[PDB]
Amino acid sequence: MTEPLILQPAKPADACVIWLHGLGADRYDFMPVAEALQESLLTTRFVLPQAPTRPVTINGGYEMPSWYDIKAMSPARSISLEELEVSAKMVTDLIEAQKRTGIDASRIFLAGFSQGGAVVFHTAFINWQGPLGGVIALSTYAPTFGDELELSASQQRIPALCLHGQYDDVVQNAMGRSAFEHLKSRGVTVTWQEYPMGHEVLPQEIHDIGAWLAARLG
Amino acid sequence: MTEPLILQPAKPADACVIWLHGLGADRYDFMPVAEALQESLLTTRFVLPQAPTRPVTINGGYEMPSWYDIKAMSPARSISLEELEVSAKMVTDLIEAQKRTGIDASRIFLAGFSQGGAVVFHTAFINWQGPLGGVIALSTYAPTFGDELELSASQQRIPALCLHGQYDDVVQNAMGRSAFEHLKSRGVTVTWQEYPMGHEVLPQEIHDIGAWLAARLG
Repeated sequence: MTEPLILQPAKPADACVIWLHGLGADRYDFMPVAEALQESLLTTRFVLPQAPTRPVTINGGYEMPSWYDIKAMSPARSISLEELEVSAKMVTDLIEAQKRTGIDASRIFLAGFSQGGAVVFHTAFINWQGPLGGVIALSTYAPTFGDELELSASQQRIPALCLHGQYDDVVQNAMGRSAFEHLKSRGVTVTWQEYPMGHEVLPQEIHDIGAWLAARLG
Repeated sequence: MTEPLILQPAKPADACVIWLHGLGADRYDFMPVAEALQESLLTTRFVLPQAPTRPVTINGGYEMPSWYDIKAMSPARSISLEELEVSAKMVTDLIEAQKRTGIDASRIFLAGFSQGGAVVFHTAFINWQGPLGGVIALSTYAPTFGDELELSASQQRIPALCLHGQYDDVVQNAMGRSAFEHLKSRGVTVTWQEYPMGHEVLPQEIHDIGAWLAARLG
């Protein structure tokens, strides 16, 4: 277990964002975004966990930072659900450990790009029972959502910001959109943003995220 | 061993465009495009072969039309040089049958989308040592172009048109660009056109292709 990166804000922390990378990245991959975001969120800590290094099946059993195994790309987007649940669990433990440092749970946010965003949806809307600040889900989807999903009263109260590129060929706009609807249909306060891009992050995307968090902190 | 789709032109054919589809698709994939172009190229025949049905490893051994095996994606890609060469070998066969039909090698063009393009690159610039009209590469790259790449006098004389999407997340824009650059350094007349799009084909791009061809046969 590689330890999460923790990036001190400018003033003392009274808020946190836990931010998970996608397949093959590491804890550094979203440092530049975190730091950019900390130019205006003055009291928000950014925690950047790293996924366990494990065989990835579409990559030939190549061992890399992975939240869960992907086994085929198509047709079936088939994944390891057990591993996914072990990660959702590790993230839950991260939320608890941030609370112990004195950050209030209404001011902890979970964020996730691609593979990472799949784990954030499961942790928030399947596992978590407390207050939470927000889910930000970048170029992602929720392979463990479906028509049987029911939210507790507490889970409905977690707002969610959902972002995607129009031209994503690895997680289709449609999948990103399905996860959003799933919660929209069910009462969750949830925003959708699309940008003209692929499976990546834009500056304007970061700006928007910065605006939504600050609105949630204020 | 499924047979090609041959669309015959409005006038006696004196040219030929062999178009190979992408992974998982069939010989009907580009039939609409070929028909669009024929309304412009009035003497130009389109023969659309189909990739044989094989296991694809990265798709879980799911059997689907496939020009060669993709065994991994990242960080080192892995494919089947063997099946690539029997696909290459079978394009060259579609060519010397068009020749026998009574078409001249100088107005036979090869065209490829994605996995098809990597097969057309290998046949034009590695196997074929004769006259050829030209290669059209769409959203693709050249797994078999490396530093040791060396063209012959006749291969250098084949023109190419390389087209790609800015936000392609399946075959990185850079992978398509690198094929263009290996061909350019080696004396080949290549043209590169980029589009605001993912892994797909646009109307403009299909308009750009028809124009290119009308110049090649003009």
